[PDB]
Amino acid sequence: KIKVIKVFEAFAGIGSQFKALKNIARSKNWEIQHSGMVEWFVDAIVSYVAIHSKNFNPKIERLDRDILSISNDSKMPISEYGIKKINNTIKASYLNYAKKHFNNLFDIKKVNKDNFPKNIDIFTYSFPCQDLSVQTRSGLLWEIERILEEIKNSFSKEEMPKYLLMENVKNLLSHKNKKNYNTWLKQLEKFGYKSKTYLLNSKNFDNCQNRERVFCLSIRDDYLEKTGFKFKELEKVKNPPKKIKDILVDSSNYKYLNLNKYETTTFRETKSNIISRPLKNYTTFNSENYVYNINGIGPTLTASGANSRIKIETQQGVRYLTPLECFKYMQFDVNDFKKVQSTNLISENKMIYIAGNSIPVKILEAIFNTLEFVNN
DNA sequence: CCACATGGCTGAA
DNA sequence: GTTCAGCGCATGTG
Ligand SMILES: C[S@@+](CC[C@H](N)C(=O)[O-])C[C@H]1O[C@@H](n2cnc3c(N)ncnc32)[C@H](O)[C@@H]1O
Repeated sequence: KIKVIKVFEAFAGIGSQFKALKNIARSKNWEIQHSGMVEWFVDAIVSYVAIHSKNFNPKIERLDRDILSISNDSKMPISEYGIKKINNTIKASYLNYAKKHFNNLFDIKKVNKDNFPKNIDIFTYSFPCQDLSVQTRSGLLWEIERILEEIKNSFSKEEMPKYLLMENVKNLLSHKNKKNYNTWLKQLEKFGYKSKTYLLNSKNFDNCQNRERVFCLSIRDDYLEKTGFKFKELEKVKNPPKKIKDILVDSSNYKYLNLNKYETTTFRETKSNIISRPLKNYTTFNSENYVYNINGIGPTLTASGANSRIKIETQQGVRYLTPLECFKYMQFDVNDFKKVQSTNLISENKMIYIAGNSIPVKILEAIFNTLEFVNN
Protein backbone atom coordinates (compact mmCIF):
# COMPACT_ATOMS: atom_id res chain seq x y z
CA LYS A 1 0.00 0.00 0.00
CA ILE A 2 3.05 2.33 0.12
CA LYS A 3 3.02 4.76 -2.84
CA VAL A 4 6.32 5.60 -4.51
CA ILE A 5 6.43 9.34 -5.24
CA LYS A 6 8.88 10.28 -8.01
CA VAL A 7 9.89 13.96 -7.73
CA PHE A 8 11.69 16.19 -10.19
CA GLU A 9 12.95 19.50 -8.84
CA ALA A 10 13.76 22.20 -11.41
CA PHE A 11 15.86 25.03 -9.92
CA ALA A 12 16.19 22.80 -6.90
CA GLY A 13 18.47 24.89 -4.68
CA ILE A 14 18.96 23.04 -1.41
CA GLY A 15 15.84 20.97 -1.90
CA SER A 16 13.14 22.48 0.32
CA GLN A 17 10.68 20.56 -1.89
CA PHE A 18 12.40 17.23 -1.29
CA LYS A 19 12.75 18.02 2.42
CA ALA A 20 9.01 18.78 2.73
CA LEU A 21 8.05 15.54 0.99
CA LYS A 22 10.39 13.47 3.17
CA ASN A 23 8.97 15.19 6.26
CA ILE A 24 5.35 14.17 5.48
CA ALA A 25 6.05 10.85 3.75
CA ARG A 26 5.36 8.57 6.75
CA SER A 27 2.01 10.25 7.48
CA LYS A 28 0.94 9.75 3.82
CA ASN A 29 2.39 6.22 3.50
CA TRP A 30 4.66 7.55 0.72
CA GLU A 31 8.20 6.66 -0.26
CA ILE A 32 9.93 9.64 -1.88
CA GLN A 33 12.30 9.07 -4.80
CA HIS A 34 14.56 11.44 -6.75
CA SER A 35 13.44 11.28 -10.37
CA GLY A 36 15.89 14.06 -11.19
CA MET A 37 16.77 17.67 -10.61
CA VAL A 38 18.11 20.77 -12.31
CA GLU A 39 20.49 22.98 -10.37
CA TRP A 40 23.65 24.62 -11.68
CA PHE A 41 24.82 26.63 -8.63
CA VAL A 42 27.88 24.85 -7.22
CA ASP A 43 27.33 25.74 -3.57
CA ALA A 44 23.63 24.81 -3.76
CA ILE A 45 24.56 21.46 -5.33
CA VAL A 46 27.15 20.78 -2.67
CA SER A 47 24.64 21.70 0.02
CA TYR A 48 21.82 19.67 -1.55
CA VAL A 49 24.08 16.61 -1.60
CA ALA A 50 25.17 17.25 2.02
CA ILE A 51 21.58 17.51 3.25
CA HIS A 52 19.92 14.77 1.22
CA SER A 53 22.58 12.13 0.56
CA LYS A 54 22.76 8.87 2.50
CA ASN A 55 26.19 7.23 2.94
CA PHE A 56 28.00 9.64 0.55
CA ASN A 57 31.72 9.76 1.30
CA PRO A 58 33.41 12.80 -0.29
CA LYS A 59 36.87 12.42 -1.83
CA ILE A 60 39.17 13.98 -4.40
CA GLU A 61 37.87 13.28 -7.92
CA ARG A 62 38.10 14.38 -11.53
CA LEU A 63 34.98 16.33 -12.52
CA ASP A 64 32.86 14.36 -15.01
CA ARG A 65 33.70 15.62 -18.50
CA ASP A 66 30.13 16.61 -19.38
CA ILE A 67 29.55 18.71 -16.23
CA LEU A 68 30.13 21.90 -18.15
CA SER A 69 27.30 24.31 -17.45
CA ILE A 70 27.52 25.20 -13.77
CA SER A 71 27.89 28.48 -11.88
CA ASN A 72 29.84 29.71 -8.86
CA ASP A 73 27.60 32.74 -8.23
CA SER A 74 24.20 31.34 -9.43
CA LYS A 75 23.88 34.02 -12.16
CA MET A 76 26.77 33.53 -14.60
CA PRO A 77 28.31 30.38 -16.06
CA ILE A 78 31.72 29.27 -14.81
CA SER A 79 34.74 29.71 -17.10
CA GLU A 80 36.92 26.89 -18.44
CA TYR A 81 39.44 27.94 -15.77
CA GLY A 82 36.90 27.76 -12.97
CA ILE A 83 36.03 24.24 -14.13
CA LYS A 84 39.74 23.39 -14.00
CA LYS A 85 39.84 24.65 -10.40
CA ILE A 86 37.01 22.27 -9.40
CA ASN A 87 38.55 19.34 -11.26
CA ASN A 88 40.60 17.12 -8.87
CA THR A 89 39.06 18.30 -5.61
CA ILE A 90 36.68 16.96 -2.96
CA LYS A 91 34.16 19.46 -4.34
CA ALA A 92 34.14 17.66 -7.70
CA SER A 93 32.87 14.51 -5.93
CA TYR A 94 29.73 16.36 -4.75
CA LEU A 95 28.93 17.43 -8.33
CA ASN A 96 29.62 13.92 -9.66
CA TYR A 97 27.34 12.48 -6.94
CA ALA A 98 24.50 14.90 -7.82
CA LYS A 99 24.80 13.79 -11.47
CA LYS A 100 24.97 10.06 -10.81
CA HIS A 101 22.72 9.53 -7.77
CA PHE A 102 20.25 12.43 -7.97
CA ASN A 103 20.17 12.69 -11.79
CA ASN A 104 21.07 16.36 -11.76
CA LEU A 105 20.91 17.64 -15.35
CA PHE A 106 22.45 20.95 -14.10
CA ASP A 107 21.24 23.47 -16.68
CA ILE A 108 17.59 23.77 -17.74
CA LYS A 109 18.70 24.59 -21.31
CA LYS A 110 20.15 21.06 -21.52
CA VAL A 111 16.89 19.36 -20.47
CA ASN A 112 14.79 17.92 -23.28
CA LYS A 113 12.41 15.07 -24.04
CA ASP A 114 15.40 12.69 -24.40
CA ASN A 115 16.52 13.10 -20.73
CA PHE A 116 13.35 14.30 -18.93
CA PRO A 117 12.06 11.38 -16.82
CA LYS A 118 8.74 9.75 -17.64
CA ASN A 119 5.98 9.22 -15.07
CA ILE A 120 6.97 12.01 -12.66
CA ASP A 121 4.51 12.39 -9.80
CA ILE A 122 5.60 15.89 -8.70
CA PHE A 123 7.46 18.44 -10.85
CA THR A 124 8.56 21.62 -9.09
CA TYR A 125 9.77 24.83 -10.69
CA SER A 126 10.01 28.63 -10.70
CA PHE A 127 11.06 31.56 -12.92
CA PRO A 128 11.84 35.29 -12.57
CA CYS A 129 9.05 37.76 -13.45
CA GLN A 130 10.99 39.09 -16.48
CA ASP A 131 10.52 35.67 -18.16
CA LEU A 132 6.83 36.52 -18.73
CA SER A 133 7.95 39.17 -21.28
CA VAL A 134 9.76 38.88 -24.64
CA GLN A 135 13.28 40.02 -23.58
CA THR A 136 5.60 34.88 -25.82
CA ARG A 137 7.96 34.11 -22.89
CA SER A 138 11.75 34.17 -22.34
CA GLY A 139 14.64 32.81 -20.28
CA LEU A 140 13.93 30.08 -17.74
CA LEU A 141 10.17 29.98 -18.39
CA TRP A 142 10.69 29.66 -22.15
CA GLU A 143 12.83 26.63 -21.29
CA ILE A 144 10.11 25.15 -19.00
CA GLU A 145 7.55 25.81 -21.77
CA ARG A 146 9.87 24.25 -24.36
CA ILE A 147 10.31 21.16 -22.19
CA LEU A 148 6.56 20.78 -21.60
CA GLU A 149 5.90 21.22 -25.34
CA GLU A 150 8.55 18.61 -26.20
CA ILE A 151 7.37 15.95 -23.74
CA LYS A 152 3.71 16.52 -24.66
CA ASN A 153 4.55 15.35 -28.19
CA SER A 154 6.77 12.37 -27.25
CA PHE A 155 5.19 11.12 -24.01
CA SER A 156 1.82 9.48 -23.56
CA LYS A 157 -0.49 11.67 -21.47
CA GLU A 158 -0.02 9.23 -18.58
CA GLU A 159 3.79 9.69 -18.70
CA MET A 160 3.57 13.46 -18.20
CA PRO A 161 4.02 14.88 -14.68
CA LYS A 162 0.91 14.34 -12.52
CA TYR A 163 1.35 17.53 -10.47
CA LEU A 164 3.30 20.74 -11.14
CA LEU A 165 4.22 23.25 -8.42
CA MET A 166 5.59 26.73 -9.10
CA GLU A 167 6.94 28.97 -6.35
CA ASN A 168 7.54 32.67 -6.92
CA VAL A 169 7.77 36.04 -5.16
CA LYS A 170 4.72 38.21 -4.45
CA ASN A 171 5.45 40.66 -7.27
CA LEU A 172 4.42 37.95 -9.76
CA LEU A 173 0.90 39.25 -9.04
CA SER A 174 1.74 42.97 -9.52
CA HIS A 175 -0.05 45.26 -12.02
CA LYS A 176 2.79 44.91 -14.55
CA ASN A 177 3.07 41.09 -14.23
CA LYS A 178 -0.35 39.59 -13.45
CA LYS A 179 -1.91 39.49 -16.95
CA ASN A 180 1.17 37.79 -18.44
CA TYR A 181 1.18 35.40 -15.48
CA ASN A 182 -2.40 34.56 -16.44
CA THR A 183 -1.25 33.73 -19.98
CA TRP A 184 1.25 31.24 -18.54
CA LEU A 185 -1.74 29.66 -16.75
CA LYS A 186 -3.55 29.50 -20.14
CA GLN A 187 -0.49 27.75 -21.56
CA LEU A 188 -0.57 25.17 -18.74
CA GLU A 189 -4.22 24.62 -19.66
CA LYS A 190 -3.15 23.99 -23.27
CA PHE A 191 -0.66 21.41 -21.93
CA GLY A 192 -3.48 19.58 -20.08
CA TYR A 193 -3.25 21.02 -16.55
CA LYS A 194 -5.78 22.67 -14.30
CA SER A 195 -4.17 25.12 -11.84
CA LYS A 196 -4.83 27.15 -8.69
CA THR A 197 -2.85 30.17 -7.52
CA TYR A 198 -2.17 30.61 -3.79
CA LEU A 199 -0.61 33.62 -2.08
CA LEU A 200 0.68 32.24 1.22
CA ASN A 201 2.53 33.72 4.18
CA SER A 202 5.03 31.59 6.10
CA LYS A 203 3.83 33.18 9.33
CA ASN A 204 0.54 31.24 8.97
CA PHE A 205 2.42 27.94 8.60
CA ASP A 206 4.14 27.64 11.98
CA ASN A 207 6.95 30.12 11.26
CA CYS A 208 8.31 33.27 12.87
CA GLN A 209 8.98 34.88 9.47
CA ASN A 210 6.91 37.26 7.40
CA ARG A 211 7.31 35.77 3.91
CA GLU A 212 4.64 36.02 1.23
CA ARG A 213 5.10 33.71 -1.73
CA VAL A 214 3.00 32.75 -4.75
CA PHE A 215 2.36 29.11 -5.56
CA CYS A 216 0.70 27.68 -8.64
CA LEU A 217 -0.32 24.09 -8.01
CA SER A 218 -1.26 22.29 -11.22
CA ILE A 219 -2.80 18.84 -11.71
CA ARG A 220 -2.92 16.93 -14.99
CA ASP A 221 -6.56 16.99 -16.01
CA ASP A 222 -7.07 13.25 -16.59
CA TYR A 223 -5.45 12.59 -13.19
CA LEU A 224 -7.88 15.05 -11.62
CA GLU A 225 -10.76 13.01 -13.06
CA LYS A 226 -9.18 9.72 -11.93
CA THR A 227 -8.47 10.78 -8.31
CA GLY A 228 -11.33 13.19 -7.66
CA PHE A 229 -8.76 15.65 -6.30
CA LYS A 230 -10.13 18.99 -5.15
CA PHE A 231 -7.94 22.05 -4.50
CA LYS A 232 -7.87 23.04 -0.82
CA GLU A 233 -8.39 26.62 0.36
CA LEU A 234 -4.90 27.17 1.76
CA GLU A 235 -5.12 30.97 1.95
CA LYS A 236 -7.53 30.65 4.93
CA VAL A 237 -5.12 28.53 6.98
CA LYS A 238 -3.81 30.24 10.13
CA ASN A 239 -1.76 28.08 12.49
CA PRO A 240 -0.78 29.24 15.97
CA PRO A 241 1.82 32.05 15.94
CA LYS A 242 5.55 31.47 16.50
CA LYS A 243 8.07 34.06 17.74
CA ILE A 244 11.69 34.63 16.70
CA LYS A 245 12.68 33.65 20.27
CA ASP A 246 11.33 30.14 19.58
CA ILE A 247 14.23 29.38 17.13
CA LEU A 248 17.15 31.22 18.73
CA VAL A 249 20.23 29.22 19.70
CA ASP A 250 21.98 29.94 23.03
CA SER A 251 25.68 30.77 22.87
CA SER A 252 28.30 32.49 24.96
CA ASN A 253 30.34 33.53 21.91
CA TYR A 254 28.10 35.58 19.68
CA LYS A 255 29.32 38.84 18.15
CA TYR A 256 27.21 41.85 19.20
CA LEU A 257 26.92 45.05 17.23
CA ASN A 258 28.07 48.37 18.60
CA LEU A 259 25.06 50.62 18.08
CA ASN A 260 26.00 53.21 20.71
CA LYS A 261 26.33 56.01 18.10
CA TYR A 262 22.73 55.70 16.85
CA GLU A 263 19.55 57.21 18.24
CA THR A 264 16.49 54.97 18.36
CA THR A 265 12.88 54.81 19.53
CA THR A 266 10.41 52.47 21.17
CA PHE A 267 9.44 49.26 19.38
CA ARG A 268 6.31 49.39 17.22
CA GLU A 269 4.22 46.43 16.05
CA THR A 270 2.67 46.59 12.56
CA LYS A 271 -0.43 44.76 11.29
CA SER A 272 1.85 41.92 10.09
CA ASN A 273 3.08 41.11 13.67
CA ILE A 274 6.60 42.49 12.93
CA ILE A 275 7.88 44.38 15.98
CA SER A 276 10.75 46.72 15.11
CA ARG A 277 12.53 49.97 15.89
CA PRO A 278 14.65 52.20 13.64
CA LEU A 279 18.26 53.27 14.01
CA LYS A 280 18.76 56.96 13.13
CA ASN A 281 21.75 58.07 11.01
CA TYR A 282 22.71 54.39 10.55
CA THR A 283 22.46 54.08 6.75
CA THR A 284 20.48 55.66 3.93
CA PHE A 285 18.97 52.27 3.08
CA ASN A 286 15.64 51.91 4.89
CA SER A 287 15.58 48.11 5.14
CA GLU A 288 19.04 48.08 6.79
CA ASN A 289 17.95 50.47 9.56
CA TYR A 290 15.68 48.21 11.66
CA VAL A 291 16.22 46.15 14.80
CA TYR A 292 13.66 43.41 15.38
CA ASN A 293 12.04 42.32 18.67
CA ILE A 294 12.26 38.59 19.34
CA ASN A 295 8.70 38.45 20.71
CA GLY A 296 7.25 38.98 17.23
CA ILE A 297 7.98 37.70 13.74
CA GLY A 298 10.87 38.81 11.57
CA PRO A 299 11.21 40.06 8.01
CA THR A 300 11.59 38.02 4.81
CA LEU A 301 15.06 36.46 4.75
CA THR A 302 16.75 37.46 1.50
CA ALA A 303 19.80 35.81 -0.03
CA SER A 304 21.85 39.04 0.10
CA GLY A 305 21.84 42.61 1.45
CA ALA A 306 19.78 44.15 4.23
CA ASN A 307 17.30 41.30 4.75
CA SER A 308 20.12 38.75 4.91
CA ARG A 309 21.54 40.72 7.88
CA ILE A 310 18.60 40.50 10.30
CA LYS A 311 19.34 42.40 13.55
CA ILE A 312 17.63 41.09 16.68
CA GLU A 313 17.57 42.55 20.20
CA THR A 314 18.53 40.04 22.91
CA GLN A 315 19.42 40.38 26.61
CA GLN A 316 23.10 40.05 25.61
CA GLY A 317 22.93 42.81 22.94
CA VAL A 318 21.92 43.26 19.30
CA ARG A 319 23.23 40.66 16.86
CA TYR A 320 22.51 39.13 13.47
CA LEU A 321 20.56 35.92 13.02
CA THR A 322 23.30 33.33 12.52
CA PRO A 323 23.57 30.94 9.56
CA LEU A 324 22.18 28.11 11.74
CA GLU A 325 19.30 30.31 12.85
CA CYS A 326 18.68 31.24 9.19
CA PHE A 327 18.35 27.51 8.31
CA LYS A 328 15.88 27.18 11.22
CA TYR A 329 14.09 30.34 10.00
CA MET A 330 13.44 28.54 6.68
CA GLN A 331 12.27 25.43 8.62
CA PHE A 332 15.25 23.24 7.83
CA ASP A 333 16.59 21.27 10.80
CA VAL A 334 19.75 21.77 12.87
CA ASN A 335 21.09 18.49 11.40
CA ASP A 336 20.60 19.82 7.86
CA PHE A 337 22.69 22.86 8.76
CA LYS A 338 25.38 20.75 10.45
CA LYS A 339 25.69 18.63 7.30
CA VAL A 340 26.27 21.71 5.15
CA GLN A 341 28.70 23.21 7.67
CA SER A 342 30.60 19.92 7.89
CA THR A 343 31.42 19.99 4.16
CA ASN A 344 33.82 22.84 4.99
CA LEU A 345 33.10 24.19 1.48
CA ILE A 346 30.35 26.79 2.10
CA SER A 347 31.07 30.13 3.80
CA GLU A 348 28.74 31.62 6.39
CA ASN A 349 27.46 34.24 3.91
CA LYS A 350 27.00 31.59 1.22
CA MET A 351 25.00 29.47 3.70
CA ILE A 352 22.69 32.43 4.28
CA TYR A 353 22.51 33.05 0.51
CA ILE A 354 21.22 29.52 -0.18
CA ALA A 355 18.83 29.66 2.80
CA GLY A 356 17.48 33.00 1.57
CA ASN A 357 16.83 31.52 -1.85
CA SER A 358 14.88 28.57 -0.41
CA ILE A 359 11.23 28.08 0.59
CA PRO A 360 9.98 27.69 4.15
CA VAL A 361 9.61 23.95 4.44
CA LYS A 362 6.25 23.81 6.26
CA ILE A 363 4.47 25.85 3.54
CA LEU A 364 5.43 23.07 1.12
CA GLU A 365 4.39 20.36 3.60
CA ALA A 366 0.93 21.96 3.70
CA ILE A 367 0.67 22.10 -0.11
CA PHE A 368 1.94 18.54 -0.61
CA ASN A 369 -0.41 17.25 2.12
CA THR A 370 -3.29 18.08 -0.24
CA LEU A 371 -2.08 15.89 -3.13
CA GLU A 372 -3.99 12.73 -4.07
CA PHE A 373 -2.53 9.66 -5.77
CA VAL A 374 -4.26 6.49 -7.04
CA ASN A 375 -3.31 3.13 -5.53
CA ASN A 376 -2.00 1.97 -8.95
C1' DC B 1 -0.70 65.03 -2.52
C1' DC B 2 0.20 62.34 2.41
C1' DA B 3 1.61 58.28 5.92
C1' DC B 4 2.79 53.85 6.24
C1' DA B 5 4.68 49.20 5.09
C1' DT B 6 7.84 46.01 3.08
C1' DG B 7 11.49 43.51 0.24
C1' DG B 8 18.35 42.89 -4.33
C1' DC B 9 22.45 45.08 -6.76
C1' DT B 10 27.26 46.36 -7.62
C1' DG B 11 31.92 48.60 -7.77
C1' DA B 12 36.02 49.22 -4.98
C1' DA B 13 39.45 46.47 -3.38
C1' DG C 1 37.46 36.61 -11.70
C1' DT C 2 35.48 37.20 -6.05
C1' DT C 3 33.27 39.48 -2.08
C1' DC C 4 30.21 42.27 0.64
C1' DA C 5 29.50 46.99 2.67
C1' DG C 6 27.07 50.49 1.13
C1' DC C 7 23.23 51.95 -0.92
C1' DG C 8 16.81 53.49 -2.45
C1' DC C 9 12.93 52.89 -4.52
C1' DA C 10 9.20 49.90 -6.43
C1' DT C 11 4.78 48.75 -5.35
C1' DG C 12 1.52 48.78 -3.06
C1' DT C 13 -2.79 50.10 1.03
C1' DG C 14 -5.43 53.46 3.30
C1 LIG D 1 15.40 30.89 -5.84
S1 LIG D 1 16.22 29.49 -6.23
C2 LIG D 1 15.30 28.16 -5.80
C3 LIG D 1 15.69 27.55 -4.44
C4 LIG D 1 14.97 26.22 -4.15
N1 LIG D 1 13.53 26.37 -4.32
C5 LIG D 1 15.27 25.66 -2.76
O1 LIG D 1 14.49 24.84 -2.27
O2 LIG D 1 16.29 25.99 -2.12
C6 LIG D 1 16.48 29.51 -7.88
C7 LIG D 1 17.60 28.54 -8.28
O3 LIG D 1 17.66 28.40 -9.70
C8 LIG D 1 19.02 28.18 -10.07
N2 LIG D 1 19.24 28.46 -11.50
C9 LIG D 1 19.31 29.65 -12.13
N3 LIG D 1 19.53 29.47 -13.46
C10 LIG D 1 19.61 28.15 -13.69
C11 LIG D 1 19.82 27.26 -14.85
N4 LIG D 1 20.00 27.75 -16.09
N5 LIG D 1 19.81 25.94 -14.63
C12 LIG D 1 19.65 25.42 -13.39
N6 LIG D 1 19.47 26.16 -12.29
C13 LIG D 1 19.43 27.50 -12.39
C14 LIG D 1 19.79 29.08 -9.12
O4 LIG D 1 21.11 28.61 -9.01
C15 LIG D 1 18.98 28.97 -7.83
O5 LIG D 1 19.48 27.98 -6.92
